[PDB]
Amino acid sequence: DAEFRHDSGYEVHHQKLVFFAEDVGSNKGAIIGLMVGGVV
Amino acid sequence: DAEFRHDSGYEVHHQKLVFFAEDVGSNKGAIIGLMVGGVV
Amino acid sequence: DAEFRHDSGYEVHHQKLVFFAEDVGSNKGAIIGLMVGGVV
Amino acid sequence: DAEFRHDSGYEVHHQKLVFFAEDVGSNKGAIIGLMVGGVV
Amino acid sequence: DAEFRHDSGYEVHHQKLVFFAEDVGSNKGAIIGLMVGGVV
Amino acid sequence: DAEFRHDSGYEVHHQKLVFFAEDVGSNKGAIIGLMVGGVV
Amino acid sequence: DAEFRHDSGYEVHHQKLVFFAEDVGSNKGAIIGLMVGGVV
Amino acid sequence: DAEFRHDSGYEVHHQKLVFFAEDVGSNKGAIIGLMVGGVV
Amino acid sequence: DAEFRHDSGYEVHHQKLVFFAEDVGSNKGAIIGLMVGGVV
Amino acid sequence: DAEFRHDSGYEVHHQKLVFFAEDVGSNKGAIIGLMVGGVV
Repeated sequence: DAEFRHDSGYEVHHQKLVFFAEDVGSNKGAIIGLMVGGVV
Repeated sequence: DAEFRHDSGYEVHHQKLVFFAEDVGSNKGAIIGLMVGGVV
Repeated sequence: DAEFRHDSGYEVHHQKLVFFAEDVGSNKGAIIGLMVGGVV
Repeated sequence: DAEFRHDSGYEVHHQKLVFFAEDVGSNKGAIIGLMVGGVV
Repeated sequence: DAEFRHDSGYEVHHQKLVFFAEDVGSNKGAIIGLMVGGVV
Repeated sequence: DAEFRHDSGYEVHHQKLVFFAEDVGSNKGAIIGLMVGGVV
Repeated sequence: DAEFRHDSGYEVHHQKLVFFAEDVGSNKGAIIGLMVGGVV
Repeated sequence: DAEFRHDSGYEVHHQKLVFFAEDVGSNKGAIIGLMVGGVV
Repeated sequence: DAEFRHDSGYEVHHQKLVFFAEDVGSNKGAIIGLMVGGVV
Repeated sequence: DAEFRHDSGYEVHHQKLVFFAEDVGSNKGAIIGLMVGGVV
């Protein structure tokens, strides 16, 4: 007469989570404040 | 007469989550504040 | 006379979620504040 | 005389969700504040 | 005399949801504030 | 018998030019790619 | 018999130019790629 | 009989140029790639 | 009979140029790649 | 009969140039790659 209970508040089996973040907030391109040329 | 209960508030089986973020807030292109040329 | 109960408030089986975000808020193209040329 | 109950408030089987966001709020094209040329 | 009950408030089987957003709020084309040329 | 010539190809006297660009291509308001809620 | 010539190809006197660019290509407001909530 | 010539190809007198660029390409507001909450 | 010539290819007198660039390409606001919370 | 010539290819008198760049490419605000919380 075994109860054979399984009682888990959270059960996770076989779960894969991948989180990928690439290039958040990054300057691969040039940023120039000012360019001044040829000023007389 | 086994009860054979399974009682889990959350059960997850075989779940894959992929979160990908690419290039959030990023400057691959050029940003220029000002360009001034040829000023006499 | 086994009860054979399954009692899970949330059951998930075989669920795949993919979230992809690409290029949120990103400057691949050029942004220029001002361009001034040829001013006499 | 088994009850054989299945009692899950939410049951999900075999669900795939894909969320894709591309180019939200992004400047692939040029933005120029002003261009002034040839001013005498 | 098994009851054989299935009692799930929400049951989902085999559901695929795809949400795609492309180019929300994005400037692939040029935006220019002003262009002034040839002013004497 | 002074000639008293003034010969200037371009003459500018007392000229003020103001160019103002405000908020070109800018997101003061929120942009959201997708909002998904309450999905079972 | 003085010639008293003035001969300048470009003459500028008293010229003020102000160029102002504000908030070109800028995110003061929030941009969100996706928001997902409450997904079972 | 003095010639008294003035011969300058470009003459500039009393010229003030102000160029101001503010907040080009800048994120004062929040940018989020994805927000996921409450996923079971 | 003095010639009294002035012959300067470029003459500049009394010229003030101010170039100001503020906050080009800058993140005063938060940028987050992903936020995931409450995932079971 | 003095010639009294002044012959300067570029003449600059009394010129002040101020160039100011502030906060080009700078993170005063927080940037986070990912935040994950509460994952079971």
